[PDB]
Amino acid sequence: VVGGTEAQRNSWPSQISLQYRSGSSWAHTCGGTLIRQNWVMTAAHCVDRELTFRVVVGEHNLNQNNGTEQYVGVQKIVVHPYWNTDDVAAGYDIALLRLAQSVTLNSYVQLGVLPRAGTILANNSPCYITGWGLTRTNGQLAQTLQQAYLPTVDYAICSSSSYWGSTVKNSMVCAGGDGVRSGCQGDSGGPLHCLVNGQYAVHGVTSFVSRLGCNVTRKPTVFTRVSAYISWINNVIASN
Ligand SMILES: [Ca+2]
Repeated sequence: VVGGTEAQRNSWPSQISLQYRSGSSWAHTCGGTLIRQNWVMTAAHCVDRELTFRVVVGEHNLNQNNGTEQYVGVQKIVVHPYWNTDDVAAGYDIALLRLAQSVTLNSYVQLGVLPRAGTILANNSPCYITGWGLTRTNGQLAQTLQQAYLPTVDYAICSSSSYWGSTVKNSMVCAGGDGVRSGCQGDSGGPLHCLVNGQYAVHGVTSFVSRLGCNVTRKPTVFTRVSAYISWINNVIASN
């Protein structure tokens, strides 16, 4: 997260860290959202490479024991059937991970709230992006969870020529673009929490930013619109 601030230790309990094994150590690669005690929602591009993945819940500082973390392996990966690695702009950047075991819920580990199917947010809706991703374009990962206020930019505006143009679809949500705050590498797959009816709900899964850099004016961070995949999500969890 570029231009963010350190999040309170228990502000976003559904946030998870998706890590892969590198030799004899683990490395953070993406964010995600705990949606069931044994299911995690993340971006499909986070699991394109065939590596060994593990999920960490109740995490705050990546480099030190907080005494609240739970480490669980990934048993099965279900990527959306239409996902195409060579065309992230085509959408469908979403995947579900079945955990090897159910995690225990407490003040640091809670399920994320999903929006009702089809819900579209008005322009400039209040949302926050969270993650341990780069704090600057071509920078380094954050040690502690960061958050940044990223109001939404409706489809009409986001798909205009001055912004993303035809690169963005209605199955996506745009947020930010002020040239100061944005998601960045390492935030992928993470949540976009938006306040609706007094409750924070996860409306997006971080998908992509500009090739020119993370925080670029008129190039808001793009997220997979969760509300467009509710039926798919429910079908997978109830089936597997
Ligand atoms: Ca830790």
